[PDB]
Order: sequence, then C-alpha cells, then structure tokens
Amino acid sequence: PPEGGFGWVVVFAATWCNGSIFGIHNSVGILYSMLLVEFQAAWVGALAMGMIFFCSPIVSIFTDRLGCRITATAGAAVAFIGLHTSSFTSSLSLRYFTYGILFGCGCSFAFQPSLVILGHYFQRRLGLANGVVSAGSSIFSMSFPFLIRMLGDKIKLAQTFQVLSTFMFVLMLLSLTRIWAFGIAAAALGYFVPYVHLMKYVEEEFSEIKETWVLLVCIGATSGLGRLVSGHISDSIPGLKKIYLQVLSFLLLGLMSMMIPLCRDFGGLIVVCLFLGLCNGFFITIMAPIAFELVGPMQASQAIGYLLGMMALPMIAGPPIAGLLRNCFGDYHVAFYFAGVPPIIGAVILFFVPS
Repeated sequence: PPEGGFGWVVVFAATWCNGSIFGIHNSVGILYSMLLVEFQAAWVGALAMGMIFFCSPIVSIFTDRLGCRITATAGAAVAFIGLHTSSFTSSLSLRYFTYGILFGCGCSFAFQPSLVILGHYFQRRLGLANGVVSAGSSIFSMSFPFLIRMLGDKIKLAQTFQVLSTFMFVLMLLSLTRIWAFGIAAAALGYFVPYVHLMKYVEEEFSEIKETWVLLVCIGATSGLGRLVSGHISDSIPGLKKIYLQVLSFLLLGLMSMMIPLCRDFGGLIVVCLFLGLCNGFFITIMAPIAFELVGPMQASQAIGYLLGMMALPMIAGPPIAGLLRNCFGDYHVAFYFAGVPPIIGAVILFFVPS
C-alpha cells in the first residue's frame, strides 16, 4: 500500500475518468435539446441516465473477474464507438439504439472500475485522496461545457458527436492504470431537491452571473473545497463512527432545505449554499470510504455496485418529484417544507445496527 505518491498517477487517472464521464453525461443536455412523439427525446434521455447506474451490479462481476483496467478500456471503446456512431441517417430506431444503448452501457462499464482497486494501494490517506479526486472531478466537469463549446469550433452536429469521442479515447489510453444502503438511498431521495432550489434561486435574481467560469463555479467553489475537507475529516475520524459524518450532513441538509426564512436573503443564501456544497461533498464522496471500512477491499466492488443500483431509481425520480410537486400541495414552499424529512428518517438507526 504505497499510500499515494507514485499513486498520484492513479489519482489523476480517476480524476480524468470520473470528470469526463459526468461531463459528457451533463452535455447530454445540450445533445438531446440542441443537437437532436417528441417526448421520445425525454424518454431516451431518461433511459440513458438510468443505464449508467442500472447495470453497475453486472459491471461488478466484469470488474472483479477482469481487473479494473480491462473493463475500463472495454467501456471506453464502447463509448468511443457510441458518441461517434449514428453516422447513418437520422432513422428513429437506429439513432435510439446507437446513442442511448451504447452510451449507457459503455458509461456504466467505465464509471465503476475507477472506484475499486484504489484501496489496495491507498490505506492511510484514502479519505484525503477521495476528497482530492472529488475536487478534481468537480473542477474538470464544471469547465467541461466551456471546453467543448470553445474548442468545438461551431462544427455541425455529426462532427461534434464524433469529436466528443476524443475524451473517451484519452480515457482509453489512461485506462491501463443492506440497511446501510437503505438509509443512504433514503437520504438520496431528498439530496437533489435543495440543489434545484439553490440553482433556481441563484439564477432568478442574480442573472449578472452568466459566465461558465462563474455560474457553474458559483456552486463548484463550495463543492471542491467541501469535498476535499470532508475527505480529510473522514480520514481523520477512525472506525465506522464516520457514519456520524453523514448523520450530521443529513441534519444540516434538512435544516438548510427548511431554511426558507434566510435563503431568500443573499447574505444568508451565500452561507447556506456553502453549507449545502459541504453536505454534497460529505454525502456523495464519503460512500466509497464508508463501504471500504464496512466490508474491506475484497467486497468493495459488489458493495458499491449494489448501493449505486439502489440509488439509481431515486436519482432519476428526483427531478420528476420536484416537477410534479412544484404545484401539487398548493405551493412548492409547503410541498417541500418536509424536504429534510427523508434525511431525518435516514438519520435514525445508523447507530443501533451498522451491519
């Protein structure tokens, strides 16, 4: 366990992989809305988003029996074909298959393997390393739209589709390198509502923030620092009591989601956003270290796969829930007063029975 050092190569590989994957996933927004029953577009987008997590449990066996490297390069090749293919005509079913199925399965193959073998070489500063990887992913992703838009040179749809395969090619070159889950999914149920709330509140009355180097950075600045410091704190805390980290994160996240009185004012809004980004880091990133401490390196792959599979459905359900409840219970304020109730539920049994 060289605990980093020469393993900073591994960390850089993880940063590039996990950043680019979700960068192109977010770019799907540009894809299906500008480069694309018209609702088939939304259905295909939802299918693509789900396929990422859905097949991760199956990807787990591939990873275990082939080494992270083989699965990573295979998924890289699949995606490389994917976002370049559909070079045929705009046929409905042809495009559907080519983009959706291939992109989803390849991304599901390529995402998970970046989170298995790291522990075998990282033992003492693994939490800090995970925080660093999360920060790198955040910074790379938030600029990913800027980079693609800038060096895309305003080229047509097909050529842009083909170009976006360059990141996957570079990834392929770089690729040579239950109660717990129930509660964590319960937390995920409420995780995403405050994200939409903050984004819309920032955009509404503070439209002067428009630049890609600023707007997405408005949340990224908190995201990276919070993720890194949370990883360091987790590496500091010994044992499974780290669970208390996400316990506190759930409490604070619910409180902030409830903090309507002060979210409406910019002065308190800045601090609330910083806290929410801290909590995002505490929640999203701590999962892998917690699973490692819970089950050991041998089972980490299956554990993370199972957790991601469970989280899949709530993740896709989030934005639909927000949209439906925006006007369901009179007003969204009352409809989402309870936004912290789900994490409150998740913050109950996490001491009586850890496993």
